Amino acid sequence: EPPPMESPFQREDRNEPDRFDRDRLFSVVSRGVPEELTGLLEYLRWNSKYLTDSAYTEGSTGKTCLMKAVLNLQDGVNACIMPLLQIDKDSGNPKLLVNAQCTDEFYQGHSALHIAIEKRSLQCVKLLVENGADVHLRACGRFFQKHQGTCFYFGELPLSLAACTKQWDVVTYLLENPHQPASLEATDSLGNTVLHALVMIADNSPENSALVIHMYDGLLQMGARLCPTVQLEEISNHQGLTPLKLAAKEGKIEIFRHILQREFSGPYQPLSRKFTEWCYGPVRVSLYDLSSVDSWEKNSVLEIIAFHCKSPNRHRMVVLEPLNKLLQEKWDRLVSRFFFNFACYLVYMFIFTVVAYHQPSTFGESMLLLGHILILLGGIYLLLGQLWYFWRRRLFIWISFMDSYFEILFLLQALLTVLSQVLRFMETEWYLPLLVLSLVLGWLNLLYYTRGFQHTGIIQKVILRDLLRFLLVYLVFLFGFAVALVSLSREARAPYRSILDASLELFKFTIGMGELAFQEQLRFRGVVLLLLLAYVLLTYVLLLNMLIALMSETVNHVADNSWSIWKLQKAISVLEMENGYWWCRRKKHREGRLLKVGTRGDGTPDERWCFRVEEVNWAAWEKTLP
Amino acid sequence: LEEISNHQGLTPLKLAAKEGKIEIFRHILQREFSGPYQPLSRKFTEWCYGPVRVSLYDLSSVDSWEKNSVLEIIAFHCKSPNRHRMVVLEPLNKLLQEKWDRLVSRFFFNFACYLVYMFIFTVVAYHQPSTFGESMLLLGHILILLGGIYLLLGQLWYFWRRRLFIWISFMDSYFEILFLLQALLTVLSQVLRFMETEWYLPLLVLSLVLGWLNLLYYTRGFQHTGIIQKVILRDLLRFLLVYLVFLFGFAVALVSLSREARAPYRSILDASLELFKFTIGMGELAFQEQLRFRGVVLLLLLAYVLLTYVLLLNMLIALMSETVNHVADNSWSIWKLQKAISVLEMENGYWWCRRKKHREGRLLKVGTRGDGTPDERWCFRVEEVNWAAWEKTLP
Ligand SMILES: CCCCCCCCCC(=O)OC[C@H](COP(=O)([O-])OCCN)OC(=O)CCCCCCCCC
Ligand SMILES: CCCCCCCCCC(=O)OC[C@H](COP(=O)([O-])OCCN)OC(=O)CCCCCCCCC
Repeated sequence: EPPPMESPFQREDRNEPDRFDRDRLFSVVSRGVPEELTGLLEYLRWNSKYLTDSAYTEGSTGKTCLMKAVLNLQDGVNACIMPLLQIDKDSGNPKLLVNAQCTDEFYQGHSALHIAIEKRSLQCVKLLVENGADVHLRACGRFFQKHQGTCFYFGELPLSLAACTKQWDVVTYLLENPHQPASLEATDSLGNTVLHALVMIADNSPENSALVIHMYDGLLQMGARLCPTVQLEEISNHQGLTPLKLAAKEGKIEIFRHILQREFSGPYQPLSRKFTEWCYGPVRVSLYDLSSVDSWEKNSVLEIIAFHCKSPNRHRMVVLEPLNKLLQEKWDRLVSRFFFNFACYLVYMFIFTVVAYHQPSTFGESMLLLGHILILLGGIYLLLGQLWYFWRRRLFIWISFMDSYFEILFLLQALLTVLSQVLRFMETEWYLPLLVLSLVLGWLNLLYYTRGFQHTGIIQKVILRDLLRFLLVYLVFLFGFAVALVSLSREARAPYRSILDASLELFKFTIGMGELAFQEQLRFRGVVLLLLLAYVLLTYVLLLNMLIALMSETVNHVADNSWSIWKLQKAISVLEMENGYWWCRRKKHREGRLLKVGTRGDGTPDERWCFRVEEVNWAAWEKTLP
Repeated sequence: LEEISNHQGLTPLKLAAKEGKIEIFRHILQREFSGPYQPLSRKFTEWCYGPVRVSLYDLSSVDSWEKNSVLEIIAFHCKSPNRHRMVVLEPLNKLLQEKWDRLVSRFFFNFACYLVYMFIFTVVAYHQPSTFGESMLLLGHILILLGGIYLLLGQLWYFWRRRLFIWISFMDSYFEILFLLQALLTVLSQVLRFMETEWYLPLLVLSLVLGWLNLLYYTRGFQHTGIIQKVILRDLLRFLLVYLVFLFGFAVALVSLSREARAPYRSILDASLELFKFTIGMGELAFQEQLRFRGVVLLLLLAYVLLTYVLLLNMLIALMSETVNHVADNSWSIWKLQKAISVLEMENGYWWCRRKKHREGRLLKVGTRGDGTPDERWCFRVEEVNWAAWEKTLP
C-alpha cells in the first residue's frame, strides 16, 4: 500500500551537539518555527551527514525535510524553508536538497517544486527557483500517470502542472525568469509537451472546456514571443501525434473544435487556422488550414477519427468544419465508384444465383462450367480483398464492431464461396450446405450499399446489447427445463429423447415455429404439463421485462444522431475508397490550394494549404443586425 | 452524547440507518469541524493534491466486526426504499468494495461447487434405470443426498438468523427461499427413492428445474450481468385477480352448458385449464359443433377472448405509463446492495465452520479528547478523485 503524501495523524515510515534526528526535524518544519532549527547544522558537521541522507528522509518513499515544509504551508509561506536551504549549503551537501526527488514507485520524481505549484504559493515557487530549483524535473510515478483509480496526470512537469491547475501567475514566472527559464517544448516520459498535457486533462464538460481552451491559447501567444521560430503545435509525442491529432484520438471534441477553427485578429494572427475571406449577409466564406488534416498525408486526423478513435463522439467530429465539407467533396468525387462497386457486386450475385439455381444433381454445361469459374475467381477476389483490409485495419474492427460488421460478413461469404467450389472439385456432397449459406449471406450483404442513398442511409446498438443480456437468462431457462423433460421421459420408456432435441422443441415453440408435445401417453403427464406451463409463463415474464427495459431506455434517452452516424459511415467508406483496390492503388490527390496567408515568425512567407468553406447561416446573421 | 443507545440498543447513527433518514445519515457519517470542536467530527482530511482528496473516516459502530453494525442494520434491518442509496455513501462504498475484493474468490468458489453439484445431479438423473456402472450411480446418489442435506442445513441456519429480513425484503432474498425448496425436494426425493415409491420422480425433475434456475443467483458477481422487475410483479398479481374471475366465470358456464345436454368441457378444472392454455398460446379452443347450443358456446368463447384482450391491453398500458413517467437509474445502486447482502453473509462463513472477523481500519491518534485521553479512533482511509468539484474551486 502506498504511504500517504502528508498525514498529520500517521507518522512517516522509517523503512558534542545535541541530537537532531528526523522526527525532531520533521516536527519543526511542520510547525513553521525557524527558531528551533538551531543545532541542526552543528549536528550534520559533527557526524558528516547531510539533509538528503536516507536517515533524514522517509525510507518508504523518499520525502525530504524540505518537502515536509512545503506540504505544511501556513497561508502560503513557511518560515522554515529559507533556513533549511541555508543549512544544506553550509553542510557541504554534494546534492542539492532543492532538487531532491522521491524513489517510491507510486511517487517517483516528485520534488518540492511540484508541491509549491500545487499549493498555489507563488512566494514559495519564487523562493525555490532562486535557490536553484530545476524546472525540468519529471514526476514519473504511478500516481502521476493516467490510469484507473487514484491518479493525477498533469504532464509530469512543473510547467505543465501550473498550466493544468490554472495558475497563469506561476506559468508566467516559470517561463520568463532570470534564474532558470522553462521551455515550452519540454517532454515527459510519454513525450507529451505542455500542449499535449492539456488535451489529456480536457473534458467535454463546459467548465473544463473553458479552462483548457483559455490555457491553450495563452501558451501559444506566449510561445510566439519566447520561441518565435519553434512551432509548438507540430511537436509529436512518442506515438507521433500532434496536439491536434491527440485530441482526435482521445475524443476531446471541445478542444478539437477550437483547434480546428480558431481566428486571432491583429497580432498573433499566424497562430490561427481559420481565416475569414469575405462575408455578404448570411454568407460567410473562410479559409481553413488543412495541415495534418487532409487524407493525403499519412496518419491524418480523418484516418485517426475513423480508424483509431474509440470515443463515442467520433460521429460528431465528422460534422465540424472543415471536416464536413472535405468529406463531402471526397464523397462527390467517389460517388461514381461506390455505385460501380455496387453494380459489380450485384452482377456477381446474379451469376452466383443463376448457377446455383441451374446446377445438376454441351453448350448448357459449358456455360455452367464458365459460370463456376467466375464464381471461384469472384470469391478469391473478395477473399484477397478482405484479407488486405483485415491486415491494414485489424484494430479498428476490434474497437468498432457496429461500424464494420459487414467487413466480417464479406469475408465469411468469401470463405464459404471459395471452399464450396473446392469441395465441388473434391466431389463431396458437403459443398451444398456451404453454397446455400453463402447465397443467403451474399444477398444479405447488399444492405451495405444502402449508405450511398440519403433516404436509406440515414437504436440498433441498444437492441443488440439487451438481446445478449437476456439471452443468458433464457438459455438457463431453456437448458433447465429441457433436462427435466428428457429425464422424465428417459426413465419411463419421442419428442423429448435428448437434450438437443428437447431444447430445439422448446425453442421452436417460443418463436412460433412449432408446437409442444404434452406426452399424454406418459404416466406422469401432469408433471410434463406443469413443467411446460412453467416454461411458457417464465418465458413470457422474461420477454415482458425485455420489452419494458427496451421501452425505458429509448424513451428516456432522447437523441437524434441519424444524420451524424450516416456521415461517419460515408467517412469510413470514402477513406477506404481513396486507397483503391488491392490489385491497383490510386495516387492520393491533395485537397486545398497553397495560399500565402502572410508572414511567419521567422520571416518566411506563411504559405498554407487552405481549404475554402462557404457557410450560410441566417439565424446567426439576424442576431448581429442592430 | 452520540454513543447513548435507546431501549433497542441503537445509537443516533444506527437509528438513522434503520429508519432510513439518509440525509442526516450522510451528514453524521461524513462531518468535519475545523479548529474548535474538532473531536466532534468523524471525517478527517489527510491530504489533497488537485482533484485527489484523501480523508480518514471513523469506523466506530460502522465496521462489520462489531455486533449490530450499521452495515448489518442497512442490509438486514431496514425497510426504507433508500437502503440501496445508503450503501453508496462513503466510507460504506469503499468498505464494502474492499470486503468484496477479499471475498471475491470464495464467491466463485461457492459458484464452482454448486455447478459441480448440479453436474452430478444432472448426470445421475439422466442415467438412472426404470457392477461398476451401478456402484458409481449408487455413489452418485449418496453425493446428491449429502449435498441436499448440506444445502438444507445451510438454509435453515440462514433462516434462523435472518427471519425478519426476508419477510420485509422478498425481492432481495427470493433466491434464499428457492435454495431451501430445491434442498427440500432433493432430500425428500432420495428418501422416497429409499421407500421404493414412484412419487420420487415428480420431486426429482422439479428440483432439477429449480436447481438449474438457481444458478442465476451467482450473476451478481459479474458487473455486466449483475447491473423494473418490481413493477412487473406488482402489476401481474393485480391483474391476475381480474383474470381468475374471468377464467372461473366462463369455465362454469361452459361446463353447465355441456353437462346438461350430454368432452373438452366436462369439469371446472378441465375447462379452466383449456381456456388458460389457449390464452398463453399453448393450445386451441373446442367449439362443440356437435352440441345443440353451439351458437351459445361460440358467444361465450368470443366474449372470453375479447375480454381477455382488453384486460391484457390495460395491463400493457399500465406498465407503459409507470415506467415511462417514473424515470430513474438505480441499476448500479441496487447491484452494490446485492453485493453488500452477499458479502455480509460470506463474512460469517459456512455453518459448519465460522471465520473470525477481521477488523477493518487502522488505530490512529486523531488528537486529544475532551477528557484529556488521546483521541484514538479506527480510521479508514478513503481516496476520492473528483475533477468536477476541483475545477469549480479554481480561481
Ligand atoms: C487481379 C485483377 C482482378 C481484376 C478484377 C476486377 C473486378 C472489378 C473490381 C470491382 O469492381 O470492385 C469489386 C467490388 C468492390 O467491393 P466493395 O468495395 O464494395 O467491398 C466492400 C466491403 N465492405 O466487389 C465486387 O463487386 C465483388 C467482386 C467480384 C466482382 C467480379 C467482377 C464483376 C464484373 C461485372
Ligand atoms: C459438515 C461438513 C460438510 C463439508 C462440505 C464442504 C462442501 C464445500 C462447501 C462449499 O463449497 O460451499 C457450499 C456452496 C455455498 O452455497 P452458497 O453460499 O452459494 O448459497 C447461497 C444461497 N443464497 O453451496 C454448494 O456448492 C452446494 C452444496 C453442495 C456442494 C457439495 C460439495 C461440492 C464439491 C465439489
